[PDB]
Amino acid sequence: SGAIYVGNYRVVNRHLATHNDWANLVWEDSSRDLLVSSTTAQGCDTIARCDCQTGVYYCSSRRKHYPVSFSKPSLIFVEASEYYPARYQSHLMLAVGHSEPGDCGGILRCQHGVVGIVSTGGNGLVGFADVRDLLWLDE
Ligand SMILES: CC(=O)Nc1cccc(NC(N)=O)c1
Ligand SMILES: [Zn+2]
Repeated sequence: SGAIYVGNYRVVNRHLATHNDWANLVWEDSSRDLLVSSTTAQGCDTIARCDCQTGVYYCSSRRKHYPVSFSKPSLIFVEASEYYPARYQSHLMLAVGHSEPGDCGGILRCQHGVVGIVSTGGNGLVGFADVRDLLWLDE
C-alpha cells in the first residue's frame, strides 16, 4: 500500500482505491492503474517535473529503499494479477528489482520529488505508474 498527498489530492493505485476515493473521484485511468481523489487537508508531497531515469523506491516486502534505473513511461503488456486481467498498461516504467502485490503504492523518488508508485512486478522486474505528466496535481 501507499498514497501520494499533494495540494487537495490523494493519488493511489486504482486497484487499492477505497469507497471514499470513488465517492470523491477527481480522475481515474484503468490502463494506468491510477486514481486521484479529493481531500480536505493540504498534501505535503512534491511531484517531480523532469525526465530522470534514476531514483530510489520503497519495497515493503523487504522493508528497504533500493536505487534503480528505470525506462521512460510507455505502453507495456502486464500479465494477469488478482486485480486486473492480462492487458497493456500505459505510462509504466520498468526497473530490475524486487516487487510483490502488496508493494503497490511504494514511492519512487529522484532529486525533484515523487516520480511514481509501484504498480507491477514479478520475474525480477518492478513497474512504476508515472505521475510526472499530471501537471494539474500542482495547482
Ligand atoms: C509478484 C507478481 O507476480 N505480481 C505482482 C508484483 C508486483 C505488483 C503487482 N501488482 C498488482 N498485483 O496489481 C503484481
Ligand atoms: Zn527528477
